[PDB]
Amino acid sequence: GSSGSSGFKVRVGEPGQAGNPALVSAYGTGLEGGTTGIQSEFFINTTRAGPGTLSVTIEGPSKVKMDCQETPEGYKVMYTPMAPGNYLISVKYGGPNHIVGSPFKAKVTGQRLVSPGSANETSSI
Repeated sequence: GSSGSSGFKVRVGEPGQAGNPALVSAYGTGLEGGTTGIQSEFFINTTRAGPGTLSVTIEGPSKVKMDCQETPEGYKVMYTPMAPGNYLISVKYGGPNHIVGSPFKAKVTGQRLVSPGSANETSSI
């Protein structure tokens, strides 16, 4: 009996790492939809791109408390909407060039929440 051999000899013809905004990926449960009253979060794949700087902006008819934490995988973003409507999430990296998939157009449903408030402060003027 006998057999043959098979290997692979190739040289690195690439720089390896290079400012690539496209490589940047985003996924989670917040992008799935807009849940008024629930806190959603999504991970930002920045391992292939690099430790480079990043930016995250959210628009809409009703502002939202945006949060950002330092993670070993990239950057975590948590936002909880209070009012329904059309929201937009921009993701920039390296420069003004946006990443693949963006902008993100998520639709938020479920009438606003109910809570005792709407109190006007004194000396409004």
